[PDB]
Amino acid sequence: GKPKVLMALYSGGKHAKEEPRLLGTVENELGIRKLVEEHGYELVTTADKDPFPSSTFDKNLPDAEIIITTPFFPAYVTKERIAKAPKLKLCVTAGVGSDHYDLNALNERGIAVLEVTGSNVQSVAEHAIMTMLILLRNYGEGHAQATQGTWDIAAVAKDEFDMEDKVFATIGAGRIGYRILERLIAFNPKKLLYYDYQPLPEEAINKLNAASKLFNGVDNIIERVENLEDLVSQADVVTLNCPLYEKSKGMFNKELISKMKKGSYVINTARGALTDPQAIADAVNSGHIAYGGDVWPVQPAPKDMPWRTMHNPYGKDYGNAMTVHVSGTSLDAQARYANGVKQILTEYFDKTYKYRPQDVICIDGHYATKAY
Ligand SMILES: NC(=O)C1=CN([C@@H]2O[C@H](COP(=O)(O)OP(=O)(O)OC[C@H]3O[C@@H](n4cnc5c(N)ncnc54)[C@H](O)[C@@H]3O)[C@@H](O)[C@H]2O)C=CC1
Repeated sequence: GKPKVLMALYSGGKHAKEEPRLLGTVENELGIRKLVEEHGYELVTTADKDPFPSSTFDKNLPDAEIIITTPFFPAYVTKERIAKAPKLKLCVTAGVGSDHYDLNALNERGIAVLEVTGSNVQSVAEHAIMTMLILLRNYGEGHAQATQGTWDIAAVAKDEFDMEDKVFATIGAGRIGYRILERLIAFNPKKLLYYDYQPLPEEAINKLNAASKLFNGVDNIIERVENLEDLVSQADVVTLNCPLYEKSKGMFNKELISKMKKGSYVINTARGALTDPQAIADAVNSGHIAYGGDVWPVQPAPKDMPWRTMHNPYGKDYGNAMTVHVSGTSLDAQARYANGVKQILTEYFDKTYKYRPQDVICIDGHYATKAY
């Protein structure tokens, strides 16, 4: 009877009653209901996004003009689902990361795909650093020892290392990847390596070196490596900070992992499909690497997903730092991307269409950025 805004968020349950700041939940609807109903649209919000095609999300596709998803609990907007939404015009991401859309299928229909770029770049950077510290310093066994009542110092320390004088390398030096490099300077790394299809800005290189000089009296800390297999070969820690597209899917396979040093570390706070998931679990279970991160290949992750029971040979709490996808949905980030979805909808409803250039991933049938 009215044009539909179709929104898929994660459930809040009792959590939403104890925290009004849980804006990114079904119960609170990002606080866009007043704006949506002010423009005569219907707002439908569900956490029921799986399975295809019997979910509430599927059953509201026919009349969906706007679809809002969130990457931490993403309704996968596939070719099949696009074909059932004949009046779809706009897809908004409550957050950053639009891998859960079939962007080429949306381009063939001339669909606009909008993110809130930057709303969690610092939130993810913190999560990557946190994961680096947790793995290198063996917080897993150190925290375990405290919880299970023991005091086996040697069991913790034997796999406990300092961040200092380690080689850190990022695959991707974008907004997030560079912010990790910044937060690594004061930890005094041996070297900071990076890999990107483009150079780091002139002026970004000097900023990092300026902090290395200031904090640690070391110049030339940042350095570009051109061969991916070289970059991982020299690194103690590698961070994935690139988006998921066809050429990057599966890039972290058995061949690349095994070209890293034993006892190295892999951090992936970007997208889970950047790895070969079984190759990661195998290398963790064999002790070749430690792995941590918050992004998974399919979200929600199956309960028998190998990453949930990954652990180095030393024990269950070694080399494992998985969390569910939460880094970009911190309470502070939720306020940012809730407001960014509101800005995007206001521009669309008022037919002004003067979206922030960074927010646009796809528009008028062309990928309007190199952010894939
Ligand atoms: N875990 C979370 O909560 C979130 C995760 N992400 C994910 O991480 C990605 C990082 O994006 P941002 O840094 O925010 O934006 P961005 O605009 O800087 O995009 C990432 C950058 O990485 C580089 N890059 C792209 N493809 C690459 C490849 N195949 N290999 C190496 N480098 C490559 C490019 O410089 C690109 O601009 C997002 O696209 C998203 O998939 C980002 C936001 C939230």
